[PDB]
Amino acid sequence: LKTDFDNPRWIKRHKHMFDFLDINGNGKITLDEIVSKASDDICAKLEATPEQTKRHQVCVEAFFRGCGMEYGKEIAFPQFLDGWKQLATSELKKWARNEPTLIREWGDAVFDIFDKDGSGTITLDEWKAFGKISGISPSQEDCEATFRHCDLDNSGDLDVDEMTRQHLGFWYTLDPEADGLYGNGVP
Ligand SMILES: O=C(Cc1ccc(O)cc1)Nc1ncc(-c2ccc(O)cc2)nc1Cc1ccccc1
Ligand SMILES: [Ca+2]
Ligand SMILES: [Ca+2]
Ligand SMILES: [Ca+2]
Repeated sequence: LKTDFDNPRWIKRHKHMFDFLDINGNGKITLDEIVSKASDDICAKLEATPEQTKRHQVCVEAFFRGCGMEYGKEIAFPQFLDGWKQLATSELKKWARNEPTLIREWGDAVFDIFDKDGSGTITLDEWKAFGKISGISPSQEDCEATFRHCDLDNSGDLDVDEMTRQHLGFWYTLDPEADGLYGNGVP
């Protein structure tokens, strides 16, 4: 539950994502661009149903409003990153006490989409879909390794807690055990 906001790697990690989501390349991000790239495009790649897609959009809107984003508001990287620092810090207090968080809520919405065979758990077969998120579809070996990093109790399947912990580790805390989650194309 400790952050590493001054690590050049955490800064670069978010700059990479900011640049990617910045559809028109102008160095300013809007909630509009974020919803298009982080919600519409992602749900399409995952073959989410309309209901799952709309739920995911609600979670993305809430999450990024938590970072200071809004429709029509162009925000530069330093302000965007400060939004992330503030949200991570406030959410980590809640996470520590099993209280509701925007990041877990987003995790819930994505988990439902990955959990296709309808089971409440994600198995290795289903985890393949995670590779569709980033631009580099993982090797089979890397798919297994990222699954292993998530599967903390080695049960052979993931629950929402396990997936969310890795997502939070990647984006909030720069958790070394979450490194590699998205492959080498996402630093
Ligand atoms: O990674 C996901 C999907 C997800 C998986 C697990 C989970 O618990 C919650 C969500 N979404 C996501 N989660 C986070 C961010 C993200 C992270 C940092 C940032 O500055 C902006 C967006 N973006 C995205 C979309 C995306 C697009 C392209 C490549 C990777 C991811
Ligand atoms: Ca832009
Ligand atoms: Ca399942
Ligand atoms: Ca498990």
